[PDB]
Amino acid sequence: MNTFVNEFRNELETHILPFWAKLKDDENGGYYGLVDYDLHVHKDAGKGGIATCRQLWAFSAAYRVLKKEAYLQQANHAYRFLTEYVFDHQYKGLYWMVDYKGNPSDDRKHVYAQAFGVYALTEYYRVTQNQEALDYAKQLYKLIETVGFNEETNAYKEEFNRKWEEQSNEMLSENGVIADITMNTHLHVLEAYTNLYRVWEDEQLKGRIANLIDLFYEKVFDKQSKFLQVFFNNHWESIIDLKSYGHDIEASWLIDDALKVTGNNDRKYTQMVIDIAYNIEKKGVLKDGSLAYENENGKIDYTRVWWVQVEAMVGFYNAYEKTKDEKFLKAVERIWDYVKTYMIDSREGGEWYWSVEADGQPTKREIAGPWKCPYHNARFCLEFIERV
Repeated sequence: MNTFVNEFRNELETHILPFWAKLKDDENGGYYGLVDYDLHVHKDAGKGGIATCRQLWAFSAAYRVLKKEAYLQQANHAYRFLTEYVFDHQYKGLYWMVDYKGNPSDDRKHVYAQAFGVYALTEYYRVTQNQEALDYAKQLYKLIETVGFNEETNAYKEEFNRKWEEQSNEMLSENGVIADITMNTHLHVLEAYTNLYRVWEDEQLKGRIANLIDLFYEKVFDKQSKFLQVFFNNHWESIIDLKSYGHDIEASWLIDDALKVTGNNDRKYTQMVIDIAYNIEKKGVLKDGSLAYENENGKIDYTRVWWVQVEAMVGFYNAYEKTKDEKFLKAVERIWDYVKTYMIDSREGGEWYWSVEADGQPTKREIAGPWKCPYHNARFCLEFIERV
């Protein structure tokens, strides 16, 4: 197991983090906004608010665990861009997108983005004790708890305009009939708040975590199928037949972290964590050991998506810790083999591919951009390092 973890640490320190460091944008701040499949760096691309949070989180956590000062320097650079340009100093909260010079380009205010801000700012606080960073985190928490929370439905909200006026609060069109409530937003609020409580042990916050856990247990989690549901109406009724294998296994270990940080030993929640992990081991893993992406209606998308694989490795290893069931260890080993064989790019200039098709070929999608950054894959390496 030390063998496997040395391979993850090597991947992290010699491939992943150097690639992201090569995107440091000294002139304009933060990190260049796009690297396409063919490894062109678009220095003038838009810079995501969430991407910037994730960059800050990844470098801060890398520094916490591995303690190399270069990682702190990267974290500082991310912090500056986040607080100087991505934060809206007039109407407050994080922009969805800025242009390459940090001017607002998509000035919508999404609860999901505010959550990622809390998560990243608290992680930076863990390694700096920068009081400003923690205050910023508390401001975003305040927004999410007030304007970003629906008292009536017991649910966090979705999308606002710049001035915090509730918009088409959904998962952008596509739905056809739009969602009022999403699992995804609730997950990342829980993730963020877990990290906040590590740094600020507030009793009210504790209660907000317990509330999220109970929403997961009662509303999100199907106690028959053992899957999470994804999209809901305002009555917390699921509105689409969709299973997202990666979200489930991620949620398994993130909820567990929320349990651990707050001392919540309620047995139904522990059992939920375990049952999800068994469910995804049985239903999500393909015959090559990789994980499928989604099952919509009857139809499985067999694309191997990068973040799904690493969340499965973490969630399965957590499950192994709780069950001592070798099935989970075996699952972790086989995902890792798949990942080294098909998902980690061996091009000079490369990192990880976004996804791999069923034929084994890389999907021709960007390597870095608003929706692909170092958080998932760095976090995976760091979780194993710290757990072992």
